[PDB]
Amino acid sequence: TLEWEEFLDPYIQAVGELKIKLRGIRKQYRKQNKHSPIEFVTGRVKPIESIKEKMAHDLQDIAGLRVMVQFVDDVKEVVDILHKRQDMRIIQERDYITHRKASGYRSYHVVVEYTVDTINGAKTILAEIQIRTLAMNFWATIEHSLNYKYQDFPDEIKKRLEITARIAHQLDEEMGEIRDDIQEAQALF
Amino acid sequence: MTLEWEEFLDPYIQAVGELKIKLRGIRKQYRKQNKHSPIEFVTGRVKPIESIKEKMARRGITYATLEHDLQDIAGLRVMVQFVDDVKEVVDILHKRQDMRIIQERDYITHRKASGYRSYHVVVEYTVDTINGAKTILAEIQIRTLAMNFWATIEHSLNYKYQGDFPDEIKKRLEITARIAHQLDEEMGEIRDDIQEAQALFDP
Ligand SMILES: [Cl-]
Repeated sequence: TLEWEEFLDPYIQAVGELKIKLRGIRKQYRKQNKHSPIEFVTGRVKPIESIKEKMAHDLQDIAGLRVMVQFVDDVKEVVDILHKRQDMRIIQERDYITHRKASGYRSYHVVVEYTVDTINGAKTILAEIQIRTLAMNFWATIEHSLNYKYQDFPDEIKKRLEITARIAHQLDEEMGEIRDDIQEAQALF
Repeated sequence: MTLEWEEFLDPYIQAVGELKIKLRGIRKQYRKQNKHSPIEFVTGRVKPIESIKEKMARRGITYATLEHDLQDIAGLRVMVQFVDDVKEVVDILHKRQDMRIIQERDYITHRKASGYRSYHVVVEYTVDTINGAKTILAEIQIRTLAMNFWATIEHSLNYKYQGDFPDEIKKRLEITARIAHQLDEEMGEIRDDIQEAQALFDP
């Protein structure tokens, strides 16, 4: 409706601004000839339907951003950059990378207050920035679509999704190790 | 166009990019609320290095004070329908918490001798940068289309003639400055009627 359109305006504006802003971190690393910790960024406003069920703001993810990085070690590099930012205040961090969810989902969550300027004045909202690897984004994107297309998965499907997440993670670890073993195979001998 | 010039200008390129999008989002916000936007067009530029160097030579600015003394390395142009819309845009800027308005210059009320009309708002704007927050000066000018048409043309001619216009060109600059003011004054006379009509339907 129009009432929901009005309530979500500031979250829609914030996702827009934060996408541009987080994408510009990457451009800043490349322009100064350095590895960008950030590969790409996406975001959306929670669809009306998903919001409605989940309430008894402290609904943290109405505005959601997804920051993809190549390696697990890049995650902390991005969290530090977010700490140095003057346009947001970090309210909450959750390390679901070191400690995964039961489904297999892995991600680092940073919840921020973000203020948006409107013609009706400043509006401060919460936004959730999810940092994850390419491998975790591969898994989460597919898991998310299969879910949205289903409804709750049979147990056997849920297990198979868990297994593919487990292997996607071993892949991140191994790619982390290849990167290390390259630079080590130059740095120490 | 060196490495040190590139490192210096980046925050300004970044700031112009953000401010263009933010100024256009104002226009978009009005329209989303089914209101007509005072702002029609938004433009911006980072001053070219050789214009920066010129302005340093002519004002006595050194490299050390450059970021403090030169107000319009980042420059934005906001085009409005009516002279009386200028104050409405200025109001929206004062309301913003992402900038601090440090100086305003009213060359509409205090029109220059040449015929130049514009309104300048100089702001402090902070950009977030992988090397940390960086505060810059940006200059937002607010103009009608007729003010913009005359000014951009006078500026171009003035790059060539620097105050010394051929008699023919000056005569024309002066009549067009009068005609352009008159365009805005005549239209201003029925601004209330036009705006009332605009509130009825925005395509
Ligand atoms: Cl535009």
